Amino acid sequence: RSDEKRILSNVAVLEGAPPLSEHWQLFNNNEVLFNEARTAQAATVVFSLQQNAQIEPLARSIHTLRRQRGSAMKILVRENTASLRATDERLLLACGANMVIPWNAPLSRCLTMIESVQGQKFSRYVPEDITTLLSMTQPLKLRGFQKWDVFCNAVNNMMNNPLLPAHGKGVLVALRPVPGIRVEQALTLCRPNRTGDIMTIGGNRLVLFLSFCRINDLDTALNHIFPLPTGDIFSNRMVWFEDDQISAELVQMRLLAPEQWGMPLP
Repeated sequence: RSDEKRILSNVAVLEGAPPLSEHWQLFNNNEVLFNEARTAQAATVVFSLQQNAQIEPLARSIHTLRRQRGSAMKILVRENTASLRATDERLLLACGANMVIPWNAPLSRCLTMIESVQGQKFSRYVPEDITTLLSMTQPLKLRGFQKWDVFCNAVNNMMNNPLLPAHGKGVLVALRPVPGIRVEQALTLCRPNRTGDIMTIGGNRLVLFLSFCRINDLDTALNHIFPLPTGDIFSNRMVWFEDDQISAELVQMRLLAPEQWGMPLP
C-alpha cells in the first residue's frame, strides 16, 4: 500500500547514526538513493550535498523525480558542508525540492525539518526541459521560440547571474512588423542557428535576445536569422544592449497581459 511514512536517505544525513525507525532506509551515495526513489511514490527522499560539483547532477535527479513521481513525494537536500549559494538554492527548489536543510542546522534540527514536510504536497510548476532551469545558474542553453514569461525569465536570470561576464552578454531587440504582416507570420521567418539566441512574440512585437552580440553587429546577426531583408519584414525596432537598459525593459515586458502573448502557428 502507501509509502508516505518511508524515509530514503543518504547515510551522511544521520552523521554516523543508524536508521532511526523501520521507515528509514540508508544509501551510501545519491546515485543509489535516486535509483530507489524512482520506485517510491509518497516517500521522503533526503539527498546529501557535500560539494558544489554535485549541484547540477543533483538538480537533474530532483527534476527527474518531481516530474516523473508527482506531487506526493517530499524531496529534501541536506547541505552537509557550507557550499550552497543563494542562486543554487533557488535552482534546487525550482527543480522540485520542497526544502533545503542548511549546513548550520544540527542533526536534531534536521530531524525536526524532515517531520515538518509530512503531508506537504508539491504545488509549484516545474518546467519539462531542465535547460530552462539550468539557465538560472549556467549560460543560456535555450534556442528559438519561448513563451513570453519563459523568455522574460531566461533574460532576467542572465542579467542577475553573478558568475556570467559583466560585459557584452548580448542584445535585446523588439521588432514591429510592417502593416501587412502579423507577428505569428514574422516568427516563422525567425530561424536562429546559435544556442543562446531566443525569441518571443506578444503585443504586436517580435522580441529577440542575441547572446554575446555587440550592438554594431546587430544587423549582421539579423541578416543571418531571417531569410529576407529585415527592412521588408519589420517597420520599427527598439534595441537594448546594456544590462540596466535590458533589466528596465524586462520590467515593462512583464506588464503585458497573457491574452496578448503569442504562440507559434501549427
